[PDB]
Amino acid sequence: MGHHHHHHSHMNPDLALMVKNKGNECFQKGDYPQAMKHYTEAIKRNPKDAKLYSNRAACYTKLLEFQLALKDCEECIQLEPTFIKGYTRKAAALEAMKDYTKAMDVYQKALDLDSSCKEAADGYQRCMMAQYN
Repeated sequence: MGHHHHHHSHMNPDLALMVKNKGNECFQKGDYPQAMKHYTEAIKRNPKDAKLYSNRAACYTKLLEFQLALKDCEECIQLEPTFIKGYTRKAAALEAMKDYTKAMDVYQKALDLDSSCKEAADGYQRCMMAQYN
Protein backbone atom coordinates (compact mmCIF):
# COMPACT_ATOMS: atom_id res chain seq x y z
CA MET A 1 0.00 0.00 0.00
CA GLY A 2 3.09 2.20 -0.58
CA HIS A 3 1.82 5.26 -2.52
CA HIS A 4 4.38 5.28 -5.40
CA HIS A 5 5.49 8.74 -6.64
CA HIS A 6 8.55 10.30 -8.33
CA HIS A 7 10.64 13.37 -7.22
CA HIS A 8 8.67 15.57 -9.72
CA SER A 9 5.23 14.12 -8.81
CA HIS A 10 2.75 16.41 -6.95
CA MET A 11 1.31 14.58 -3.87
CA ASN A 12 -0.94 17.69 -3.72
CA PRO A 13 -3.57 17.20 -6.61
CA ASP A 14 -4.09 21.00 -6.83
CA LEU A 15 -1.94 23.51 -4.88
CA ALA A 16 -4.77 26.07 -5.42
CA LEU A 17 -6.95 23.92 -3.06
CA MET A 18 -4.02 23.67 -0.56
CA VAL A 19 -3.43 27.46 -0.34
CA LYS A 20 -7.14 27.97 0.57
CA ASN A 21 -6.91 25.20 3.28
CA LYS A 22 -3.97 26.95 5.01
CA GLY A 23 -5.87 30.23 4.49
CA ASN A 24 -8.70 28.72 6.60
CA GLU A 25 -6.15 27.28 9.11
CA CYS A 26 -4.52 30.78 9.48
CA PHE A 27 -7.97 32.18 10.41
CA GLN A 28 -8.36 29.17 12.79
CA LYS A 29 -5.02 30.17 14.56
CA GLY A 30 -6.98 33.23 15.85
CA ASP A 31 -6.15 35.55 12.93
CA TYR A 32 -8.33 37.81 10.70
CA PRO A 33 -6.26 40.38 8.55
CA GLN A 34 -3.40 38.04 7.44
CA ALA A 35 -6.08 35.30 7.00
CA MET A 36 -7.79 37.66 4.45
CA LYS A 37 -4.47 37.99 2.56
CA HIS A 38 -4.12 34.17 2.68
CA TYR A 39 -7.59 34.08 1.03
CA THR A 40 -6.44 36.84 -1.40
CA GLU A 41 -3.36 34.76 -2.48
CA ALA A 42 -5.77 31.77 -2.66
CA ILE A 43 -7.80 34.02 -5.05
CA LYS A 44 -4.53 34.49 -7.07
CA ARG A 45 -4.60 30.66 -7.42
CA ASN A 46 -8.42 30.37 -7.98
CA PRO A 47 -10.13 33.77 -8.90
CA LYS A 48 -13.31 32.02 -10.22
CA ASP A 49 -13.76 30.38 -6.76
CA ALA A 50 -16.50 32.71 -5.42
CA LYS A 51 -17.02 30.93 -2.02
CA LEU A 52 -13.34 31.88 -1.39
CA TYR A 53 -14.40 35.62 -1.64
CA SER A 54 -17.18 34.78 0.91
CA ASN A 55 -14.48 34.37 3.64
CA ARG A 56 -13.16 37.90 2.85
CA ALA A 57 -16.75 39.29 3.19
CA ALA A 58 -17.14 37.37 6.52
CA CYS A 59 -14.01 39.12 7.91
CA TYR A 60 -14.94 42.66 6.62
CA THR A 61 -17.97 42.62 9.00
CA LYS A 62 -15.61 42.45 12.05
CA LEU A 63 -13.41 45.22 10.59
CA LEU A 64 -16.50 47.50 9.94
CA GLU A 65 -15.66 47.34 6.17
CA PHE A 66 -19.25 46.13 5.37
CA GLN A 67 -19.02 48.21 2.11
CA LEU A 68 -16.28 45.78 0.95
CA ALA A 69 -18.34 42.76 2.23
CA LEU A 70 -21.18 43.96 -0.10
CA LYS A 71 -19.14 44.82 -3.29
CA ASP A 72 -17.07 41.57 -3.07
CA CYS A 73 -20.44 39.71 -2.97
CA GLU A 74 -21.92 41.80 -5.91
CA GLU A 75 -19.16 40.46 -8.22
CA CYS A 76 -19.01 37.05 -6.40
CA ILE A 77 -22.53 36.23 -7.74
CA GLN A 78 -21.14 37.00 -11.26
CA LEU A 79 -18.12 34.66 -10.70
CA GLU A 80 -20.07 31.67 -9.30
CA PRO A 81 -23.76 32.30 -8.13
CA THR A 82 -23.67 28.94 -6.20
CA PHE A 83 -21.37 30.46 -3.49
CA ILE A 84 -23.83 29.45 -0.72
CA LYS A 85 -22.28 30.72 2.58
CA GLY A 86 -21.54 34.11 0.98
CA TYR A 87 -25.34 34.65 0.92
CA THR A 88 -25.32 33.89 4.70
CA ARG A 89 -22.59 36.60 5.30
CA LYS A 90 -24.22 39.03 2.81
CA ALA A 91 -27.55 38.83 4.64
CA ALA A 92 -25.72 39.34 8.00
CA ALA A 93 -24.21 42.50 6.39
CA LEU A 94 -27.72 43.64 5.24
CA GLU A 95 -28.81 43.18 8.91
CA ALA A 96 -26.22 45.92 9.78
CA MET A 97 -27.85 48.13 7.05
CA LYS A 98 -31.25 47.52 8.85
CA ASP A 99 -32.35 45.62 5.67
CA TYR A 100 -33.71 42.62 7.72
CA THR A 101 -36.37 42.22 4.97
CA LYS A 102 -33.63 41.94 2.26
CA ALA A 103 -31.47 39.76 4.56
CA MET A 104 -34.15 37.04 5.09
CA ASP A 105 -34.55 36.89 1.25
CA VAL A 106 -30.80 36.13 0.92
CA TYR A 107 -30.92 33.44 3.73
CA GLN A 108 -33.82 31.86 1.76
CA LYS A 109 -31.51 31.99 -1.30
CA ALA A 110 -28.72 30.24 0.74
CA LEU A 111 -31.25 27.45 1.57
CA ASP A 112 -32.43 27.62 -2.12
CA LEU A 113 -28.93 26.81 -3.51
CA ASP A 114 -28.62 23.87 -1.06
CA SER A 115 -30.62 23.37 2.18
CA SER A 116 -27.53 21.68 3.82
CA CYS A 117 -26.66 25.38 4.44
CA LYS A 118 -29.25 25.26 7.43
CA GLU A 119 -26.59 27.38 9.35
CA ALA A 120 -28.17 30.29 7.33
CA ALA A 121 -31.62 29.27 8.73
CA ASP A 122 -30.32 30.04 12.28
CA GLY A 123 -29.05 33.38 10.86
CA TYR A 124 -32.57 33.85 9.39
CA GLN A 125 -34.17 33.73 12.91
CA ARG A 126 -31.51 36.33 13.94
CA CYS A 127 -32.57 38.86 11.17
CA MET A 128 -36.39 38.33 11.30
CA MET A 129 -36.55 38.59 15.16
CA ALA A 130 -34.46 41.83 15.02
CA GLN A 131 -37.34 43.88 13.45
CA TYR A 132 -39.87 41.87 15.57
CA ASN A 133 -38.47 43.28 18.90
